[PDB]
Amino acid sequence: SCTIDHTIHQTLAPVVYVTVLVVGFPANCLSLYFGYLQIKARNELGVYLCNLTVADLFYICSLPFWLQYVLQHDNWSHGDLSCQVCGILLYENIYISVGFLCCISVDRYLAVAHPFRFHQFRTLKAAVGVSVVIWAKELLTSIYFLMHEEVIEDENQHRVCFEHYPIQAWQRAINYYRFLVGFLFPICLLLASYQGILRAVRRSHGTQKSRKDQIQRLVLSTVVIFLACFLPYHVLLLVRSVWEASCDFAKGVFNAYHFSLLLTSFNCVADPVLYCFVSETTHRDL
Repeated sequence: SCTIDHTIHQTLAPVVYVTVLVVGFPANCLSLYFGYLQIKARNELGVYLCNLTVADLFYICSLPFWLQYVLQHDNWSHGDLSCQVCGILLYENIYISVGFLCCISVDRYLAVAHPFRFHQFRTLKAAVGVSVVIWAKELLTSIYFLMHEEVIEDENQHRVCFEHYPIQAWQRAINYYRFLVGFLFPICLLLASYQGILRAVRRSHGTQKSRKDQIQRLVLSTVVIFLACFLPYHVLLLVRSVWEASCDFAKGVFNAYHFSLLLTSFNCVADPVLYCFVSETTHRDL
């Protein structure tokens, strides 16, 4: 019983959604082709790049339904399902991407800091196994989110998709576990791997002065863009979940939470650029 206004939800959303779709479909297709090229020539990263690109495409394919939801005034026309599907691909499909980012970070760390050891952990079979485990986590979370019937009507008859304003009791625990597992473990792993890589490259001898300053720029760029994409969403998520429940409070930070959610969609554009384009190998096949 708290019609929240959503002027912003209907103003900045379409531009972002259309720009993301247009920029990120061909980019991800080309990244998939590059991943094929890598996986052909016995490289362990190719599995991770291909899986990350597939996850990005799965996210991207869900925007058109959300785009039609935004175009229309508060209405969700297609069916009584696919809101429990596109909801998954919009809210809980952003973590397969972070899982594969952490996999790439650990692979790089074991490749550049301990090059003489752990030969059996950098083979194709291990990559397939870990990929299957991550996708099985996706499938178990996906068999979750369906025991709960999540569509409600508005005072002015509309259909909201995957959000309940006075946060429900069953969603607070999901928010807490989501924050911890998805943004305190992956960030620590990323930082603790990239510090090791930077130390190893600065202790080297054969790399000229120029290239160590380059690798540094790439690593800091990757970490910073990841933080700018994800951190505000999780901070506002905690802010809402812990001590921001009363309906008046709820009406207050609707902007903040949806702006953070809108911003977290740039991963699909950032990932192919930072992992498939800024590389001499990618420039040698174009």
